[PDB]
Amino acid sequence: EEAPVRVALRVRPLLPKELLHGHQSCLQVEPGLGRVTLGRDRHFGFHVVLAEDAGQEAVYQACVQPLLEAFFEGFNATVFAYGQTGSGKTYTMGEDEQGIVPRAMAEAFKLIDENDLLDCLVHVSYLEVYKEEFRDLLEVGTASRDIQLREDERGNVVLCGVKEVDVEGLDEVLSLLEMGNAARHTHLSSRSHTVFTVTLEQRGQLLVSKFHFVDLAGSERVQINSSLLALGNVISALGDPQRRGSHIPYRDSKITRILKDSLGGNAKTVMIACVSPSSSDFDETLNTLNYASRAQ
Ligand SMILES: Nc1ncnc2c1ncn2[C@@H]1O[C@H](COP(=O)(O)OP(=O)(O)O)[C@@H](O)[C@H]1O
Ligand SMILES: [Mg+2]
Repeated sequence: EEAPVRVALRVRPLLPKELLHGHQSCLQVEPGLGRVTLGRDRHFGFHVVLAEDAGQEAVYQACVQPLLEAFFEGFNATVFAYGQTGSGKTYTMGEDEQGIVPRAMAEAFKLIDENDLLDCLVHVSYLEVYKEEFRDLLEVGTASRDIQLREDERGNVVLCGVKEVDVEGLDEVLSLLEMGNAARHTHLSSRSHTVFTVTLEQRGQLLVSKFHFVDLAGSERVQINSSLLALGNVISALGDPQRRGSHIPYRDSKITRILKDSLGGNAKTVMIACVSPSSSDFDETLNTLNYASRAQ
């Protein structure tokens, strides 16, 4: 009933603008060996390695589709995109160029239709976290002070003050995403995190599970003073045989608290670490490769 955080690396193509500025690829990517080489000498393996020619459907199948199955069994699941601004986190998460969220939701509604013995309800929330304050992207608006994050006796995360919207189909999900994304604007989204949470309630007793799709703030850098370092500390602890049997340090950030029942342990979690191949990005790409390695 227990599982490790799975780490995928997704390397995007060199963009036309990077090529026109004279940059070249610094990455040799070997997807069928599960590894990459940075520069001459730096080798990194990961559970999944996706090269520049892996399309969106391939990413979804490799990384995500197995989570959707656990979610329907009553497990909590989280997929989060990590990496520097410009590396492809939003393109990947998608919230045939569509990303993970629409693919996962299309499949979820088909599964609901297939399991005809169950009476299922799906509802969604969409939240932004910026400087440890929440904004509810689905609400006409809500004071940050009025949103609170709590935990029940059974260890379940409980949101207070957050709008939950029942959804019966992909079209309704897409409309809510469109609305929330427009509301986000009116502080630079590369600097904030977003969490789209899908809750599935199934009855023959009630079985409730959560699937979080997380597009993180940019990882670029100028102990544990940032939400990304808090997340790193949590996933490092989960991946370390000496630390993983002890208390996992979720309390240090709202991003790890909101995911506390969804991150490692009895839940299923995938981190997609996105990297630019550009030589101009070498240092931040190394940072990302090292961060992702700490989770394994
Ligand atoms: N796998 C990919 N294939 C092609 N283009 C991509 C890929 N990933 C990202 N891009 C492009 O790169 C740019 C940066 O992607 P974006 O998703 O905004 O990054 P981030 O959210 O990490 O800042 C966008 O113009 C996007 O369309
Ligand atoms: Mg983005």
